[PDB]
Amino acid sequence: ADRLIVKGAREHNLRSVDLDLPRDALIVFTGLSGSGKSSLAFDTIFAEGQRRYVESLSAYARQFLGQMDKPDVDFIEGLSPAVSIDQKSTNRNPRSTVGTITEVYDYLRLLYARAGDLEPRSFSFNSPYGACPECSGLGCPVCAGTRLKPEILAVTLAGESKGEHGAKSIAEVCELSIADCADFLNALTLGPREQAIAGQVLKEIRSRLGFLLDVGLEYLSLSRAAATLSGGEAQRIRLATQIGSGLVGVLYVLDEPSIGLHQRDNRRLIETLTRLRDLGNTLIVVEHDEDTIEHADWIVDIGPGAGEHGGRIVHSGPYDELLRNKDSITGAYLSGRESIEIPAIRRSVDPRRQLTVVGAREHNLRGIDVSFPLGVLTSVTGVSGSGKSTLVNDILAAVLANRLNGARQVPGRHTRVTGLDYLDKLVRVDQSPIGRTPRSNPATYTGVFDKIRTLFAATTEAKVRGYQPGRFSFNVKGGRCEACTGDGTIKIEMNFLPDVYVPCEVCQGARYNRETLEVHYKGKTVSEVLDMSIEEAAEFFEPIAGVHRYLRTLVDVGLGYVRLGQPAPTLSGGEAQRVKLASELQKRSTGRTVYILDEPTTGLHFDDIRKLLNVINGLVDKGNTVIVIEHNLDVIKTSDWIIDLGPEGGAGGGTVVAQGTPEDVAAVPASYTGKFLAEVV
Amino acid sequence: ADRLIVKGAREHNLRSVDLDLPRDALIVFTGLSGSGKSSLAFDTIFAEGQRRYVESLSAYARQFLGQMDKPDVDFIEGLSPAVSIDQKSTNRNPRSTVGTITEVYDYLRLLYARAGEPRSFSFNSPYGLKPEILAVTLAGESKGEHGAKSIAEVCELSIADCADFLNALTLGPREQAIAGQVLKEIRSRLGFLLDVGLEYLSLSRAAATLSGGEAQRIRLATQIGSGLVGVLYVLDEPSIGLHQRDNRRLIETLTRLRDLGNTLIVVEHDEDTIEHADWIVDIGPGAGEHGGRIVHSGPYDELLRNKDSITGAYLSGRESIEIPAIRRSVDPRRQLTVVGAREHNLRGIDVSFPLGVLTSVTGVSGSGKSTLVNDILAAVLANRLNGARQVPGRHTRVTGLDYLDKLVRVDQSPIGRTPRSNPATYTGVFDKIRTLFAATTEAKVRGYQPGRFSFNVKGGRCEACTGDGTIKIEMNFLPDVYVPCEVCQGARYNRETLEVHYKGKTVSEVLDMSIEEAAEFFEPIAGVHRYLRTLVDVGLGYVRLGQPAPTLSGGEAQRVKLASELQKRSTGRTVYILDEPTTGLHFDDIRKLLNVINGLVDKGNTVIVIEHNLDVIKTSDWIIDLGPEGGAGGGTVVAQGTPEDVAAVPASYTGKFLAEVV
Ligand SMILES: [Zn+2]
Ligand SMILES: [Zn+2]
Ligand SMILES: [Zn+2]
Repeated sequence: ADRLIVKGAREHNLRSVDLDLPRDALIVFTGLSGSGKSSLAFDTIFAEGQRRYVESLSAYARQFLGQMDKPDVDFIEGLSPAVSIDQKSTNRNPRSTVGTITEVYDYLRLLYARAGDLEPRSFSFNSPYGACPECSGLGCPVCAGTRLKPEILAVTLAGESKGEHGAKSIAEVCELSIADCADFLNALTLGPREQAIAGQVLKEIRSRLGFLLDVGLEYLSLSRAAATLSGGEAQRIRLATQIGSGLVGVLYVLDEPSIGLHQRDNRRLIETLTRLRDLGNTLIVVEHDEDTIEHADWIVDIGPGAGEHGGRIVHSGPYDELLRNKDSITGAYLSGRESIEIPAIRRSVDPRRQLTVVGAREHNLRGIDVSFPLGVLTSVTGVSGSGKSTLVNDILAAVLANRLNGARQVPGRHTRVTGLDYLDKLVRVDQSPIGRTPRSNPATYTGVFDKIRTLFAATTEAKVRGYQPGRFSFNVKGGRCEACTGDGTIKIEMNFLPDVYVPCEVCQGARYNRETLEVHYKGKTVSEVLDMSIEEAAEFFEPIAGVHRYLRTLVDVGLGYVRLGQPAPTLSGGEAQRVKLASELQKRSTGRTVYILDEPTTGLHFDDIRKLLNVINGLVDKGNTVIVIEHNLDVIKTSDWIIDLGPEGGAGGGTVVAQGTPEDVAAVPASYTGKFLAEVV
Repeated sequence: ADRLIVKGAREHNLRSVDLDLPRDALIVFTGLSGSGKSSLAFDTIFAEGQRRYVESLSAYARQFLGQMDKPDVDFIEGLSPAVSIDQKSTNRNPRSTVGTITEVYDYLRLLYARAGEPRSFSFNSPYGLKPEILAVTLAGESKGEHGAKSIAEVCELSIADCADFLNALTLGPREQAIAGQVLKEIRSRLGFLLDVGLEYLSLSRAAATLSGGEAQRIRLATQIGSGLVGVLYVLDEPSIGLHQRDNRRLIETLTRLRDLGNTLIVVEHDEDTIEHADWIVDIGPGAGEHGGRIVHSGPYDELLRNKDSITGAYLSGRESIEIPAIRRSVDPRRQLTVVGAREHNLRGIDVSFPLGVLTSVTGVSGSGKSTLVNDILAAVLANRLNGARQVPGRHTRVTGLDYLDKLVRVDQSPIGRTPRSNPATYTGVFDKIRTLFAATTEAKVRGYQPGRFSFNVKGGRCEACTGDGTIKIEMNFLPDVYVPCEVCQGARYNRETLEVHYKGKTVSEVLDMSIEEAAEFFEPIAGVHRYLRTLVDVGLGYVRLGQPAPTLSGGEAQRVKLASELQKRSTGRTVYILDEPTTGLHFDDIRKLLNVINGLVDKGNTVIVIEHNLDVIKTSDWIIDLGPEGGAGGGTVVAQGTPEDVAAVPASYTGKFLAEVV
């Protein structure tokens, strides 16, 4: 029976949903932000699917797996081992490059060991043999950037230098040059009788190289540090690795593969996915992308709204069935019932109020000078990896924070920045998590927790118990649980699989001892008002106007489903970005202040995008300058000023392909973004 | 394509063989013992599959997987998740019962919690068998006990109906709605346990109170209960320790597992398994250097038509093991009879053993035949004939015992737990070879003593491996493995000792070289010639002379002990005890070992052996059947006498199978 049949998912907001899906099909999960799509996708399905097989690895593995909490499920049928790919894995290992994680570099070491003598364990910078002494293999002037020892950089296939620019293939930036060199120039160097001994090696190499080419990663160097890799890039090289693995029948759960992906690469990505299912695998992807939804064999919609309203199932069937189903906001958006109108009136670009950066020579950027209107919604486009985030984050944000906020951070290579007197302060709405500990949470982060604790101290139960606001603070020893030390959870080292939390055993996750919870304000204790969400907190804290100011903004930004007592690590990057944005909304919007956005459309439904654009429109209407980097066509057609980068990524590109209003960008044919925009505008 | 493809398999015996097999089919490896069946199957396909799929685990996994040696294979594709069920893993876990391993125990705990807390029902929690939990009753039968009566005493069938079907009609609507799925899972798992023919045993029996085959059967029952699709399963002679009646039932279980969506590869000498095999692959003729090839690859009929396959000849009728037309006379006066064997399930029966004759022990598995034969008989015989002080099983006494000189217990246990022991060390030729090497011009001009050439003596052995030839590096998630020492490259010696050459041969050279070629090599040396002749006769020629003890199978170790005791004067009377020597032996191997045993008994000696192989039984002149079933139901003599005596008796299942031959 080639069908996956499940019953009784109840993870967070799931009312025991029962599902049945055909095997070896393109399954897409969709819903509003926080509708539980991630729940079904990962927690209910992949956890069980992986763990069932991981038990079979050994008897000892079952013992090490028994300590975690099995998902709240009724029954599952037709299960097979599954592999998940996500952006959560962003290693910042100093001795890690692209070649190390791909493990392709070690294979080139093997090839140079055999062909060409040469041997591995001496080319590897992770070991002192290949580690240059002045940098410990990290990459110091003595090593001349190339982390390997100079002798290793010198030895070759009887030539001049397989090093000082990578080993003739690593620091080689574009994978096109690497592939051409290794496949043709290096292959023919061997002697009369080496075909039968190295052709299989070359075939193993170039197949993997073609795999990296297919996923659209033909630009970045193999010697780039892993810290310089985004979450989307990590998801991409993971996808390439699993494509090259060659296993058949494994399930795969994906979380928006098109993150940070230019509009041009969508069809190529779809092509790379389709052949994987043609092998005999099955794909389940959470997406808001129209094309992938159209090409998907099956679509499973999820309960309307998020949180309590979400967690249901709206649709389960073909794309036409989803379009017929009117209960799906996604279906309405796709079939045309819902859309976002292009603003007929665009904010006028001010030639005088014009920020400009000159001579940005950092990395692949060719010292280009770009001007940005002030007080007008402006967007930055361009193909993936063209360094569009590079100049912005390294140079512009750093300089603006140095000169306006007084921050001490080193900017990238550039000459200088014009003006800047037209704005008051820098706003950097990053996508990094709010906090790295369960102690940090939206209540403490936004400071509302202080107001709640002070109000709690001003209650009858607290004043008769002599409980200070600190007694209601899980962060301090006062009132917190003696086992969870206020976290409410205990982190457990899990040896090979990614690390997981377990709930506290004394307070059962209350973050407090039972004595502190005896206080009640409006019938809610500290914990009771803690786990109760912001959307239902809006009506609960209406009398407290000061606290109401925060929750109003968190409601406006569309985060009703989120929990105040939800730990910061459990919050996604986009959710943390929204938390920072709404906290900034809990301020006095000056007439002039620059707002910086980094792909805010992450993990948002079309209605969520329409909600957030309404929020940001008011902010721009304050005369404030807003800048955002995006690949979504709707925000491109909505913004009044758009500047395209490229036309290539990495070393190729780094120049201004086009700029101007959406009409201006669509007029330019050299801009791929303009090519996709002309179809709409 | 749904076809496994293999190229360039060279590890150990393999001579760069290339394979191509269908997927989701039952394929059986066959050949002579040591032809390369176990090596080729496990070491290449299972190792490759498991290693490759563990590479798809996490970043921390790969760095710890790169340490072990990659297989000597070129080009294999069509790979799928790997699971092996073998008899190697004999866990000693004191707090592990049958139910816990098969995970049904958790289901019973949950069911009794919902119909009485499952954690309070287990012995691994401070809440919980303690007497207070025994007060909880689910009276599906007249008796309601959470394992106190169900798991403790009544075996698979009885616990099954009493706690799954009797209470299936005494369950209230709330208990039904709350635990029906759990009870149904219990029923399905118990049915699977019934199918594999493990019905005889109770489920509270200790984990350690099992054989390797019993542990293997628990393992494959767990694999049945896992419910995964698309995983190939490799089996290592599951028919061991299993009655021929259960053979077809086990075949049914494997066929249902394959129909579930899996593929199966089994190395077996069983005729029934070969006949039931969808595909059969034969391996190069002979063992050792002679093997390592491919003879047949196709249907069973193709193997029959293949005249180059010894297994093909045996199955086609060209080769067979013939019943001895003349049997040794049973002497009623020479008769050793135990009395009152109350140990385990044995119901105090008295069993008479004829002397100066070939006798085999039969009966369905688990009926305590091993219990009696080892615990009572072997311990008593070692106490009185060898003087060893070991406690025998519960019995009264044994008649006679004055008709034999000493006990010869040939156990299947491995020769040694460490590479410190090799065949040369065990058989004693290591002293002779060391003295011979010291008696050379190179050794005497180097001032080298016999101990210099020893790997257990510091002088001469490698300073890193101390003569082991390998270094152990711990494996975190997978079982620990050995990687050879790089200082000596596994030579177990420093290079300063390897310059000595007797007949132009160094210590490591003659160590690696097998006894098969050592037979002609040490022909002038008659003293070592007797030893090598005994190994050749027993059938260990293809084994490496210096092969480490851990790299030796149980049957090979038993054969090594048999040859070592064959390096002795076979008296007119001495008892030999055997424990299923058929393990890992082709029909021709069975025939030659039968010739060896016939020669041994022809010295007037008395030999006893436990077996399920019909050829061994039919050759045996005297047979005594145990039964009627295994476990507590059983432990009584169903029949005894000549092969015709047992075959005539229909109550004897072994007699039922023998009546077909006789
Ligand atoms: Zn250096
Ligand atoms: Zn706690
Ligand atoms: Zn060594």
